[PDB]
Amino acid sequence: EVAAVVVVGSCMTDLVSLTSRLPKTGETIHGHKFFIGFGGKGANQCVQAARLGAMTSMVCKVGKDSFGNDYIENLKQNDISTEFTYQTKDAATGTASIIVNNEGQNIIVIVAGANLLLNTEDLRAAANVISRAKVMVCQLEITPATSLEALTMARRSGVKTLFNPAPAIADLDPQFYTLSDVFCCNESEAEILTGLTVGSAADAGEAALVLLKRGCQVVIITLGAEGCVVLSQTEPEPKHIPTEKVKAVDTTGAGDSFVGALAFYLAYYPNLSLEDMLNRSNFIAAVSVQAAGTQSSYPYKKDLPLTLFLEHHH
Amino acid sequence: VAAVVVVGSCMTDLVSLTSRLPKTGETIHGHKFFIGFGGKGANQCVQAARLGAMTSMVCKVGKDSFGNDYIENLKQNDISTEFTYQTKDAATGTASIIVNNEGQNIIVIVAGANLLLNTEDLRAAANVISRAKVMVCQLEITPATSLEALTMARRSGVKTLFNPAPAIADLDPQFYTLSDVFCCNESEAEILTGLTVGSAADAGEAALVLLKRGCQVVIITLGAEGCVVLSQTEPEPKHIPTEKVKAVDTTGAGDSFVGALAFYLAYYPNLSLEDMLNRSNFIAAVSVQAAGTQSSYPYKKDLPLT
Ligand SMILES: Nc1ncnc2c1ncn2[C@@H]1O[C@H](COP(=O)(O)OP(N)(=O)O)[C@@H](O)[C@H]1O
Ligand SMILES: Nc1ncnc2c1ncn2[C@@H]1O[C@H](COP(=O)(O)OP(N)(=O)O)[C@@H](O)[C@H]1O
Ligand code: NA
Ligand code: NA
Ligand code: NA
Ligand code: NA
Repeated sequence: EVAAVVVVGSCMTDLVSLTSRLPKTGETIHGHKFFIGFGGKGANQCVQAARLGAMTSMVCKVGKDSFGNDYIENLKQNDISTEFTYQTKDAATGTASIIVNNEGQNIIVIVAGANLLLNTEDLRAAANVISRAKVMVCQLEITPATSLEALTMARRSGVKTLFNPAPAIADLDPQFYTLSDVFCCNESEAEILTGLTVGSAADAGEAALVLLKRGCQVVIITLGAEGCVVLSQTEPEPKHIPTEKVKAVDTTGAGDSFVGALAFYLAYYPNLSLEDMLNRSNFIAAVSVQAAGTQSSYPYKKDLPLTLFLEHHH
Repeated sequence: VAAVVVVGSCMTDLVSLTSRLPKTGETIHGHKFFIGFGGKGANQCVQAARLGAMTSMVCKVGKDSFGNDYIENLKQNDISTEFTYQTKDAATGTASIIVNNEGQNIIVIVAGANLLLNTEDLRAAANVISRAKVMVCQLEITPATSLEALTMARRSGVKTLFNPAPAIADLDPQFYTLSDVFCCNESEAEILTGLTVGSAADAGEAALVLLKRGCQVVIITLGAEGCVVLSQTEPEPKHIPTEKVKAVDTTGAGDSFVGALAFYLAYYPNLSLEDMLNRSNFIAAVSVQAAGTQSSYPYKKDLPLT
């Protein structure tokens, strides 16, 4: 009956306008389509996990506005607990305004808004839900100090920590590394965090080694169509996990699918090998890249192969 | 009974403030976001309503959050929504704006549901239109629809107030002959006439070209310089200046002016035109003294009794 995956992080409303050319300074242009979507890394990861069958709770803060009420309703529609989804008069729900041209190039303006007002007192009220969970998931779209306190609470209670340093900041508090049981980022994030170039999968292996030695138990670097790379303290040699080639329609939010799937497996299938979790997580994320719309492309359990939810005797 | 009927656009304004504007491929973080209720049609309707006009807004929005919220905004300003349609086929119109610290911006408009307001939708409103005093249109909906709205008003003896905004270079000349009052700004007059409009004397000359295309009355708004007016009976340009004020935010001031004018045409038909425009200048100038477009439009109770 209790939540097994707890996500502390961000909800954002995505506001997207499609145009033929991007506008220059001082220009007014007309686009040909507008749409809304439910976004934010925290809520994206939570939604994927829930749709796989996880019992989830989303700890976040939105506005006391239309976007916020709508966000709450979106979480409820996906069977996510909103017990610790706070609303505040003091800021608008977080927004991501995105303008896209015909070649796929874009301009993006994020206003984090209510997400920055999720504070330490707000977490403390959730201590019980956090201590009874199997996994706690965080990112860097809320106040860093809040994510860091979340990771600390989870650790104190023996709860597994899954940390996604996204978007990445150059001079990240090293406590994030030592509080991370599983540290998962993409290629360009690994460039920012380590100062290294990441073109190939071999390069990603070297970057991942630097992050491992800063104190992470497990490091995973996602690589788009190349799948992912994993290292651990017990197995520090890079292990490249490729994925079956697919016609990518839209890769937006695929990383959040991957991480949400990974949370699902860490929580409900703790005995699987790590290599196995990542295969399944690749597969699920790859289903998401085959459809448009971020959260609306994340697959439900009922639409997936049944073997993704089986395990043999160990 | 409604005395002012507006056939036109409702848009949701989505505004993000940043320190610098973003280049191609950039993700940047702004420091504030806000929502506002916009669209020229609704803006003009709202100013007229706040002055005490009984108004009806004929428009189309989406069957979405933004649309429901728009309907509620109109109701909150005592506007009839009898002919505010909602459609599944498109989203409520949007204007996405990104503004830096120096006030420079990038804007992306998606007209959305506004372009689906058609001729059948207007036909149902024929009764409300024929019992009105004034009909107001702009160019943010399908031009053919505005043009039919003007034609219905004319047929029923209803006064037509047309605001060709944003302006198109090759405007159907039927718009000129169906306009009892034709009102635009400086840069719009440049587009419609091909002439330069730096001064108030230039505006007078541009206004004369528009008059000779068949308008009864031509008014050209001029920001801090007020406005210029000509008519078929008095074709010499008359410059109406306005008191200097510390402008906080001029966004939507043209829509305040036009809504005020609709109010006066409908409820004070005996005032001289010069008088209407003085009052309309004053009301619009109150609006420039505050931020927020519609929220800066003054109510009657907050205005001098005259
Ligand atoms: N083209 C593609 N084909 C198959 N799988 C893909 C893919 N692009 C992304 N993926 C999957 O999604 C994961 C995350 O990709 P990533 O590029 O890091 O996230 P993002 N920046 O696209 O939101 C990969 O590890 C992989 O499992
Ligand atoms: N700075 C200002 N001071 C006083 N009145 C002002 C003003 N800027 C605009 N106005 C008034 O509002 C009207 C519309 O200005 P205009 O510049 O055409 O509207 P807009 N394009 O800013 O929305 C003018 O006719 C004038 O009455
Ligand atoms: Na990611
Ligand atoms: Na997708
Ligand atoms: Na205007
Ligand atoms: Na204003």
